[PDB]
Amino acid sequence: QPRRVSFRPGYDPSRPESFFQQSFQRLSRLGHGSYGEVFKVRSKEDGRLYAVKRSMSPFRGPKDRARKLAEVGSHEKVGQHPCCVRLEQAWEEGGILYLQTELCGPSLQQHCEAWGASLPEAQVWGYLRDTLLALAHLHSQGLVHLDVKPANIFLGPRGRCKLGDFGLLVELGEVQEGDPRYMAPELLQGSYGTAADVFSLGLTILEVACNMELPHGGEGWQQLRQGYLPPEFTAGLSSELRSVLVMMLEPDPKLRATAEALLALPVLRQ
Ligand SMILES: Cc1ccc(O)c(C)c1-n1c(N)c(C(N)=O)c2nc3c(Br)cccc3nc21
Repeated sequence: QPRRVSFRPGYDPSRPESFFQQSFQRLSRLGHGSYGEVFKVRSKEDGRLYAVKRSMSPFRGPKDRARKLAEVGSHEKVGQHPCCVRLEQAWEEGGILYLQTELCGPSLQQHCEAWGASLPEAQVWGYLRDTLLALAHLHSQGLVHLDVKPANIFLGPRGRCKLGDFGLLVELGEVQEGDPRYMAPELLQGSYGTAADVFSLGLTILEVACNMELPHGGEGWQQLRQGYLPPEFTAGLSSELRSVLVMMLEPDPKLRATAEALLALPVLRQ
C-alpha cells in the first residue's frame, strides 16, 4: 500500500499495478543514476506535466529509508521560493521513494555542454542573480545546500534558473559528502556555514563563464582556494564580474561575502 511522506484519482487499489504506473504517464526518462530515475510525466488527475524521481532499489534497512526520506523533509524546509524547485507531493511504495516536483528545463550543466563554450555574460549574471536569491532564501532559514553546482541548477523560460536537489541540505543548529570540485576550503576543517554555498556558487559561475573544468584535487584545487583567480581563463571576464567572483571565492568564510550583500551590490540589483 502506498503511503504519503511528509514532515509536517485513478486509485485502483485492487489493481496489481503501482500508483506510479496508475496515476501518471511516463512521457520520458529525464535522467537515471545511482539516485534512481527521473521521469517526465503528466498527472493523470491534473493533466499538468510534472517531474518524478524514484529510487532504484528498495529500502535496505531503517537507516537507508530515513536517509532517503530526509530529502522530503529538507525540501519542505526550503518551502516555496521563486528560484527553488517546488515539491508537489512525495510518497513511498515497495521500499521505493517518489518525489513529484515542478517540471523544469535543462540543467545548467546540460545547457553548457550544448553551447560548448563560455556562456554569454548576460545569461551568466542572471543565473548568478537567481541562484543568489535562492541561496539567500535558504540561508535566512538556517539552511545550507552544500551541493551548489551546474547539475543542480535547472533553467527556465526567459533566462531564469531555479535551485534543486536539496538532498545534502543541512539545517544549521549530520552531513553528507559533496563534490570536492565545488567545496569551500573551510569544509576541510569541518567549518560548515552558509558561506560554503556562496563559495560553491562562485566556482559554479566561474566554470560556466570561462568553460573551465574544475579540478577534483591537486595544486589546481588549491590555486582556486587562495583568493587569486587564474588570469589565463579569467581574461575575457569583465571587470565587474571578476570583482564579484573574488568576493565569492574569498578563502576566509568570516570575511567572505553573503548572498544578501552580493544581491545588494548595484551590478546584481534587479
Ligand atoms: C525530480 C526531482 C526531485 C527533487 C528535486 O530536487 C529535483 C530538482 C527534481 N528534478 C526536477 N524537477 C527535474 C526537472 N527537469 O524538472 C530534474 N531533472 C534531473 C535530471 Br535531468 C538529472 C538528475 C536529476 C534530476 N532531478 C530533477
